[PDB]
Amino acid sequence: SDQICIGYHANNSTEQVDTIMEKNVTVTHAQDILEKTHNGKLCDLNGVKPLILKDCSVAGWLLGNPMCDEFIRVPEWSYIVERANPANDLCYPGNLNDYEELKHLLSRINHFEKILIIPKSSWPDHETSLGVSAACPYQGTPSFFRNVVWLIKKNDAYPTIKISYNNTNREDLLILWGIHHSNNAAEQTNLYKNPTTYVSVGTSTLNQRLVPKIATRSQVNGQRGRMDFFWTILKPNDAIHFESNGNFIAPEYAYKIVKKGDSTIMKSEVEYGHCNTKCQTPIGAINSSMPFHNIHPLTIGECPKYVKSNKLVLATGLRNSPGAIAGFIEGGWQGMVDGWYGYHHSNEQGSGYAADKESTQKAIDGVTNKVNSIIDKMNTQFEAVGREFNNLERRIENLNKKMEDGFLDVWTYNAELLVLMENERTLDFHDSNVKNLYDKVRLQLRDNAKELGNGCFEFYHKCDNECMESVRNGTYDYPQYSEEARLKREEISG
Amino acid sequence: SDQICIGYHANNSTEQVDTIMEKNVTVTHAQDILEKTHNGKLCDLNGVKPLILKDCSVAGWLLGNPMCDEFIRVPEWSYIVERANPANDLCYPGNLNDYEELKHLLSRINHFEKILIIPKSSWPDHETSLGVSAACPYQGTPSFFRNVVWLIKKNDAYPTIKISYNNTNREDLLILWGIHHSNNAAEQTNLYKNPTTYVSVGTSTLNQRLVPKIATRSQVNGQRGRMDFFWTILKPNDAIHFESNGNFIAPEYAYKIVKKGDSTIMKSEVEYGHCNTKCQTPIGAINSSMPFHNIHPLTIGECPKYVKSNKLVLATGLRNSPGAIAGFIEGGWQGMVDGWYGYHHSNEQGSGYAADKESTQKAIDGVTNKVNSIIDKMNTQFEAVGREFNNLERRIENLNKKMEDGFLDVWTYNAELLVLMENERTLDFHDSNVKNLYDKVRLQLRDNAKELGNGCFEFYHKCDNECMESVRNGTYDYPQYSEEARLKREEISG
Amino acid sequence: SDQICIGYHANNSTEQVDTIMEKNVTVTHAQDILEKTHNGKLCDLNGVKPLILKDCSVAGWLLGNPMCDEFIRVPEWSYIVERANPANDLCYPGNLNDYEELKHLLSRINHFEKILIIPKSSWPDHETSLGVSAACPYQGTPSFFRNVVWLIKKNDAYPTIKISYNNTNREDLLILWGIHHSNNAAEQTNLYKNPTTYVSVGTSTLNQRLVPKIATRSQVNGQRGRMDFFWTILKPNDAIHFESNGNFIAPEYAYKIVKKGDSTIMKSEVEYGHCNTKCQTPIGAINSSMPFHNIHPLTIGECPKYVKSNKLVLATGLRNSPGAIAGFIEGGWQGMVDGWYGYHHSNEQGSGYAADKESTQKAIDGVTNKVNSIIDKMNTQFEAVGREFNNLERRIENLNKKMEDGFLDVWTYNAELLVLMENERTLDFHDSNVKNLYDKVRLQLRDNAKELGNGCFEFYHKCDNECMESVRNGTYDYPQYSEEARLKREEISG
Ligand SMILES: *[C@@H]1O[C@H](CO)[C@@H](O[C@@H]2O[C@H](CO)[C@@H](O[C@@H]3O[C@H](CO)[C@@H](O)[C@H](O)[C@@H]3O)[C@H](O)[C@H]2NC(C)=O)[C@H](O)[C@H]1NC(C)=O
Ligand SMILES: *[C@@H]1O[C@H](CO)[C@@H](O[C@@H]2O[C@H](CO)[C@@H](O)[C@H](O)[C@H]2NC(C)=O)[C@H](O)[C@H]1NC(C)=O
Ligand SMILES: *[C@@H]1O[C@H](CO)[C@@H](O[C@@H]2O[C@H](CO)[C@@H](O)[C@H](O)[C@H]2NC(C)=O)[C@H](O)[C@H]1NC(C)=O
Ligand SMILES: *[C@@H]1O[C@H](CO)[C@@H](O)[C@H](O)[C@H]1NC(C)=O
Ligand SMILES: *[C@@H]1O[C@H](CO)[C@@H](O)[C@H](O)[C@H]1NC(C)=O
Ligand SMILES: *[C@@H]1O[C@H](CO)[C@@H](O)[C@H](O)[C@H]1NC(C)=O
Repeated sequence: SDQICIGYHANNSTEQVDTIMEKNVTVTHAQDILEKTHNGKLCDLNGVKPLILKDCSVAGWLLGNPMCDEFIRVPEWSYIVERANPANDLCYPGNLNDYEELKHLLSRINHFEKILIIPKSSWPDHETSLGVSAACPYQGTPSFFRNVVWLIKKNDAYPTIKISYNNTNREDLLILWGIHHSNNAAEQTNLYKNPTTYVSVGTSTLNQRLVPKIATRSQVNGQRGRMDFFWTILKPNDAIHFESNGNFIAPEYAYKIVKKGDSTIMKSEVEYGHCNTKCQTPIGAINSSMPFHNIHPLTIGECPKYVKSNKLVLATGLRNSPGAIAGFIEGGWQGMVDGWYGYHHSNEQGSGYAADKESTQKAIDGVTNKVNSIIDKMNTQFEAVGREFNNLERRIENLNKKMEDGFLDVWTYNAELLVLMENERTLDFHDSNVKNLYDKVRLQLRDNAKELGNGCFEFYHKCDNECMESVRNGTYDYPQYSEEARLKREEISG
Repeated sequence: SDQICIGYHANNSTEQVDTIMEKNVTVTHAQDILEKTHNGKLCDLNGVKPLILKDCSVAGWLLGNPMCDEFIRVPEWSYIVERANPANDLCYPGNLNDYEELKHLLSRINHFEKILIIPKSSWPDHETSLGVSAACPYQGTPSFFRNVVWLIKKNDAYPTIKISYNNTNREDLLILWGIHHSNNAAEQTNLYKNPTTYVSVGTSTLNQRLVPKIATRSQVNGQRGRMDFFWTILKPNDAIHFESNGNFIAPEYAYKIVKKGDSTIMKSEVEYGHCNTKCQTPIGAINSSMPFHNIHPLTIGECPKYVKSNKLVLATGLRNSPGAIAGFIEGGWQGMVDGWYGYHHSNEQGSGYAADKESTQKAIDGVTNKVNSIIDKMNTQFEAVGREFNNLERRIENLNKKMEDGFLDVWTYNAELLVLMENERTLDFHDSNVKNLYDKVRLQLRDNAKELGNGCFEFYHKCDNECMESVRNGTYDYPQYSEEARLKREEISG
Repeated sequence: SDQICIGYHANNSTEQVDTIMEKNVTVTHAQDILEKTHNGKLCDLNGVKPLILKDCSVAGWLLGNPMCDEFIRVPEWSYIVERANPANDLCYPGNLNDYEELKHLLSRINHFEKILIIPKSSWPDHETSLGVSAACPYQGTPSFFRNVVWLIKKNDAYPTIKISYNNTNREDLLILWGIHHSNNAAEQTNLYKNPTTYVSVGTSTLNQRLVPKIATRSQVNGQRGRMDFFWTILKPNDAIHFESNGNFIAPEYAYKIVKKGDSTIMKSEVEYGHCNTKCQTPIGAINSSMPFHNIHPLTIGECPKYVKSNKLVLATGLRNSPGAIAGFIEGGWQGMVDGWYGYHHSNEQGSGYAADKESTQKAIDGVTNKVNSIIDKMNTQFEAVGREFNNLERRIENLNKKMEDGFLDVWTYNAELLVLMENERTLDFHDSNVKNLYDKVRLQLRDNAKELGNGCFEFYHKCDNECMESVRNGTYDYPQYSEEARLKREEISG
């Protein structure tokens, strides 16, 4: 007697997934949605190269530390790369005011151009070539920051400087200047003539007065003196006014600056790779559409959500053993190779496996749609994650840390449990589809066949391969065989 | 050829929903939980009107910029509305110290009353009516901030001012004063007699000393001088002590202030609408119990969660085609109008429809309960979202931006995937209810009935319409009919 | 006549759960995953005791308010406990600079040792014991901070102090000093001889100059004078240099400091309980593996996620009523006691209950695994939640408040909806298991038994207890009884 059986795909896969109720469940196909790979390279960000200060800090680069070795200034960059402890930074010891805000402002710059705004010819009554220190050596000779001029008395006199510069360019000007804290009255009168001095700086918004602190300090880079640097953004058609009778570190060069987007400073030792990316980490770039990653927290760009997890494996295929699906249908079919759910016939032209095209295709569509929903519903926007707070801003640094940790906890929990729940529902989806197929066949045949209890029906008539693929194609004629079935059904012993 | 069939509700609805596995699925009823509408108006917040500063800033309003409204009498407000760039703000150029913290303090005030604390009679040895400037015109002629007094020398002398004020009121006092940075020694001697001057201010907590910075600056509103203003909160029974020999901008009016909660500053040009609301946005107010909205991020009040989404549509009804639904039941019944699941019979009396009332009521209750759970479990508390950090606080503002973006991403992902998953579970719930109905009669009928294979049953006797409503009301009597059925059953072959 | 029935566990439990579709559903067993209990004590944190300042503030403890203990007996601590308003705090009025950052630095200290760095023998030409005030009582008599020295003129002279201290220890040194703001020229010359004075402090990084503000102030603790204190971290092998000609409040003691982690300051009056914990709240400690709690927001340690909820009750057992459960199987069996799903048989030998162990064990395993997944997938890391921003940092405090509120909203919503959805699915899981068991038996028996419509089958042959235990084990011998069954079936009809 001919029979027809309902079954499902099996294969050689050893891939495992977890569900909310079961762990280490072998399946026929799975997919990780957690991005774990990076190119180990520093790349352009959306087509724009980073500004890689390799042996210089932002401060030394800006002021023109003569000990920083190379300076092919670039007119635009997407982020700044410093390494962890730059060797060259403020050769003469001191400070750059509002340094962290300045670095954040310079993180991403649309246009950057160094220009000469006050040449040394502007100081006819002051010495312009002796403002030089062994703390800032160039090629064995004492020197100084190149973009600023350390003015010194001339003929034992330091006349009061009163000068102004109008920003006649059409871009903002980043301007830097400084004041020198000398060590004692003798050094004060040696460098400048006047013992009590000041530096006044004024713009439309700036109203600054600095007085040197002549006091004992510890030696740093061989110097007990200090130099405090300050900066401003001079808008077009505004003028900056300087006045000073000593200790003035005057601007010489400044920077035309056009700023649009923001970014941060990345600390990294990885090397530039002539690549492009939308998501950069300090150990490499990420090219991924996945919603989650575990590579590094300090990312710049449009990145997946950072989670603490080793794998996020969604089940795509069926339960695999290399109620349905290991219930009343005892097991899977390695023999069925071209589908997920299908049939196995046996008449007397032969045996074979044949996949049910329609339910297999709709289950594949549904599982693919589920994966694509878990991926595509993730909103990813540009974010720049750095560490931009100083030693006296640790409360804000802790606020940021609590924010980062909270978002990591939220995303980790949500992703893990989403994977578990949707894996369990995918396996149940397979179970219900298989049972629905068995019932579709049961309702095509009714009492022209006997249920055998293992997923198979036994025909009360002969069912040729046209009758068989008519059972698969949805095309079984019950009233036709109604009596070939009738007579063999009542002819049953025993 | 008598028949009875199991079926479900259908209608003309074209509403679509998405599930995690299927897109654009038409259903009989749906409900959006995403709020997308606003009244386009600025409203009271929980019964308290906002302080709408027309074309004036908080600074100009507080100090009494003469182009600012002096006849402003709002003793209470819930939030402040500024325009993007107010025209009237510090007519005489300069600064108001801790301006952003002061605006945050003033965001929501329970009581606000301007009072005279130091009358102009208090300065007998100084000129009180010469402190007037073209930078602060009233009706085109020179004037000054109205709540503060620019004291000028008298008879070429400026005696040292030593004055105090004890807060004998019962509320905190917001007190403002200032110092004038003159331009040169000549102007210094012209306005005040003394070349070297100061302003000292003392309370229980304040210990302030201000010295004028006499230097060259750029012209702003026609003035190269500056005025730096400062403020304090004088607690009841505490006294403020002022001392100065020049450049003093003395208090005249101050503000009794009672604060019982915070809010923020809203930037908006939308107009007041004499309305009330629990959630205000810069483009309109929101009246909604929904858990999510997509109108605007900078909201004040008890608002739904802001997400980046165009619709969040939950399925309430069933799959609509204008292992059950679209499985063996070819389609739904437009004819059944008063329920979700039910029956359709056809015998010699006629055909008709009857809904299974009790499973229909339980499905409606469950779907309504699911919608109400997705809505009611949302915790919504008061939050005030603004932009309160200045140009040199970009790191903190980026921290706030990262927080807002992270919460938007979290809520968007969670809402989208919750809607998808619960829609899939709702549709499967309908499928299971219909299959359970197909089975409930099958087990009431057993071998008193024949399965017909497309959702319909065949009776093994003819069953009057009282027997039918016994099949539906749960009380069909099997030993009643069993041998009328068995004798005719043993007769249909055929 | 012989029968076998499918049924499920019941008991007398009245515990209720909610699902996303049903409220107040009685079940056989439930489990709350919300931690709600605390031990009402302040405990060690991961083995490290807290530093409990009793009625002293960090300022009074550090400077040595004579009413404060030395708190030298704890060399390490995990967090600091202050009362809401410490009584002993800066007895002489004034300020401690960067006080909040200093408290954050001192929140958790790995090693802490008070050492003498400048003994009073270092001041041979200054008075060291007259710096005493009624604002700083010891036993009702005027005194002063003990770890700092109020230097006063000697023989109507105050020679210029120039002193240095080299950090010859191998840990960082916390060093504090101050300046005294006198009230008038007469008091200035009375305490120090020189009318115009200064204090200069220098290290490798510090470059500070302080000038006294001689001005009129309000009385605080009976004094109109003030004292402004400052602090620095002197790194090993660096030296601090002090210079001053008056008003100098000089250091005597300092603190060796070893820091390895941070924390926060907890405000609490609860007492130390000689306990240990991983999560501390201001009202008691928490010992819990649960993922959520509702006890208190200001926690320190590895805590559950704080949510706004009274219960998060997951269903573990079955639906209990003292589409299977209440579908065709009318109700549960109080009589069946060692299983969840099972059978009830009746033949010649007797009637009894027998659990289907295999489905019972895997359902128990799955439910336990679901609970353990909801618990274990929670990532919990160390966090310290305090209130560390001052009266002029309300914008940052509001940013932190918005972050905390946002995370509470997220966690509350997610936990509530997770419990609702997983309760739904657990109940549906039980129903599906019962239906699968009924189908296992139905497909073993086929036409050797009649379905009875209530969960029971009636045998068309005699089924002894071995035949019964073959039906339970899934291995019923259909061809063995099939022909007796067909003959008795053809006999009974009829
Ligand atoms: C910095 O330099 C610019 C000049 O490059 C200064 O702005 C200039 O101001 C003059 C008048 O103040 C403008 O001239 C023209 O004057 C007639 C008056 O009859 C007026 O009708 C024209 O529309 C125009 O205003 C000149 O265009 C303008 N230049 C620019 C580039 O705006 C500026 O004031 C200087 N800043 C300081 C602080 O000195
Ligand atoms: C401000 O004024 C009030 C009184 O107008 C002062 O408070 C009084 O202080 C004396 C003690 O010296 C008490 O006997 C009175 O009962 C107080 N009066 C009130 C109304 O409280 C207060 O000290 C003054 N403050 C300052 C800084 O001078
Ligand atoms: C400050 O203290 C340090 C610690 O001893 C001194 O550094 C040592 O100096 C001696 C001699 O110069 C060396 O042999 C040691 O190797 C140094 N130790 C370290 C860790 O550097 C330092 O010289 C002291 N400075 C002063 C001015 O006394
Ligand atoms: C799951 O499999 C891995 C090996 O691939 C094993 O290390 C782990 O312990 C397994 N987990 C359980 C719960 O059996
Ligand atoms: C769903 O419908 C919208 C129009 O209502 C259409 O734009 C969109 O492409 C449709 N999506 C699919 C997958 O058919
Ligand atoms: C659930 O039970 C509690 C008391 O046990 C009751 O207060 C509450 O109203 C009940 N909920 C419903 C929906 O009946």
